[PDB]
Amino acid sequence: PNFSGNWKIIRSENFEELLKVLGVNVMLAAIAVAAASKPAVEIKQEGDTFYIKTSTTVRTTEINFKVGEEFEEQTVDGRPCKSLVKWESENKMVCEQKLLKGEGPKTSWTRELTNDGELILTMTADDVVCTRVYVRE
Amino acid sequence: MPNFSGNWKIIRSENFEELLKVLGVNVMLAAIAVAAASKPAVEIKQEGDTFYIKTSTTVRTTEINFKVGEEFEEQTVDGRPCKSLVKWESENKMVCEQKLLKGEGPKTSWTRELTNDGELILTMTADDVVCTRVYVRE
Amino acid sequence: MPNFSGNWKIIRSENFEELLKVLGVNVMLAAIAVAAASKPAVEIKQEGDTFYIKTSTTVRTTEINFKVGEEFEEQTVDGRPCKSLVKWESENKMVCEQKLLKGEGPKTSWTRELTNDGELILTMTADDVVCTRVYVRE
Amino acid sequence: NFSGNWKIIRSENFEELLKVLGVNVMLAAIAVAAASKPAVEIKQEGDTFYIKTSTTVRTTEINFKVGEEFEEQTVDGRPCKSLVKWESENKMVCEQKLLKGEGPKTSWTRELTNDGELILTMTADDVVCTRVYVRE
Ligand code: NA
Ligand code: NA
Ligand code: NA
Ligand code: NA
Repeated sequence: PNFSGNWKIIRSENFEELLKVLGVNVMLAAIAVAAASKPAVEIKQEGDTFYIKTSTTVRTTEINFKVGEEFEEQTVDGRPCKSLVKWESENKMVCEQKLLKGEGPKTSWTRELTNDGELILTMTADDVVCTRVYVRE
Repeated sequence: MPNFSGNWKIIRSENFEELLKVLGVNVMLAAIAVAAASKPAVEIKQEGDTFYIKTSTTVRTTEINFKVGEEFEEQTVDGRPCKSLVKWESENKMVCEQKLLKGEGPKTSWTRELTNDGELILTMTADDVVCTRVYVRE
Repeated sequence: MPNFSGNWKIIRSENFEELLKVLGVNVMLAAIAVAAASKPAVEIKQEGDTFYIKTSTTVRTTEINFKVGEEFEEQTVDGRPCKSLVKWESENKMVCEQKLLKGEGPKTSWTRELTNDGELILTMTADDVVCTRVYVRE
Repeated sequence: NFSGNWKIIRSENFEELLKVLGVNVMLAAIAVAAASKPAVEIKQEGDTFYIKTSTTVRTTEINFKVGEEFEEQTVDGRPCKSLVKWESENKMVCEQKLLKGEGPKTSWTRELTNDGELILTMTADDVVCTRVYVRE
């Protein structure tokens, strides 16, 4: 007998530890919120300081930042990043993100208040854009 | 007549997140992130038949509490709400039968045993299939 | 009496993949990899009421076929096996009702429409909630 | 002013973003590796191997010769170059190098035991998962 055969599994040991090292848990958690949940958003703007609370069935996310001051958040796929928001125009902010660890597409986001009373969030990865459009409750 | 034949390229995809949320895909993904993809650490406080279990992972800390012999609500490993009832099988082993609050699925259960060697054994069952987790005290 | 109290550290986790398979978690993850997380390209061949639809993504190429007015088996958008029946709503629009082969869930359906502007519109519904995808020819 | 309670009306093209991010690759790979019970067919012809891993969601086929670089995927679906060597008469070891990007150092081993078992190990940065098989 050599390796040739039809093999059936009797034991699978410690896969959760391997998935944890690979960051799969962080990706799953993040996509559960971002891709698979309908969000509701609460913003408190005090000058150029922002509180943004994103509520979903599975997670409530709160970020706090001041325009022009570096802060930490997660990318849309859950990776920790340093973020810096700047005004692009009077009604549009742009956030550049840098990964704390590893490599990946260049990610960013924008938030704009439109003339039609809408809030527009864009999220970019290497020039591919996702758009979310919100109206006041 | 209209001919759907072609090589089609996508220009827009709208509101998929709403569809996945009605389908419960968010709840399942979140639950699998914790159960399948995270190394857990477990804190138990037992006072007689009353249990507090805190399960810590990178992505979630879960706290449950129950009394042996009293129905309570928890979630299945895939995140479905269930009614649970724990009974002693023996002095050192508790068994939990689960019933879904909504819908149908595999029969699920769990057991927790404290061995004579001071190991904690969790089993989780779905129909014919059993998963085992073994823990030691820090 | 046995005391389960402690700070427990995991040493072994055995056979979780079996449990996830019985729970259908694999089928959900595979389906969401394609539907939620991939940009699709779609090839259609229509021969009267018979359709061949090939969906190409980074992770999978899928082929389905059906005949309008004949019950067939496919998967829901979240991967659950279903019985499907497509009917013409108009010359330009087909509508598909789905029924799960096992278990319960939101009522799912899809429609495919060819517009006068040469667009293909896919809608997917679950209970009150609609996702729309729009395609043009290459 | 951005202050308010905002309700979503449209979410557009998230699938395109997730595809750029490789989330599809990771989901597909874990559907097979973590969430499926595998069945494995091996054909060993000299030191040439065909390994077919069958699951509910995917059948995967690799072909390699011991000592010759080939391409496969890591456990989380990333394309890699692989090289298998004999560590011992009954145990092969495979080192992997990502084609693109950065990640944990990954490897796998396959062993035939004297008790008739097949043992697969898969490692990422010194964290090991083990699969044990017997002949059908
Ligand atoms: Na100002
Ligand atoms: Na486009
Ligand atoms: Na389509
Ligand atoms: Na989408």
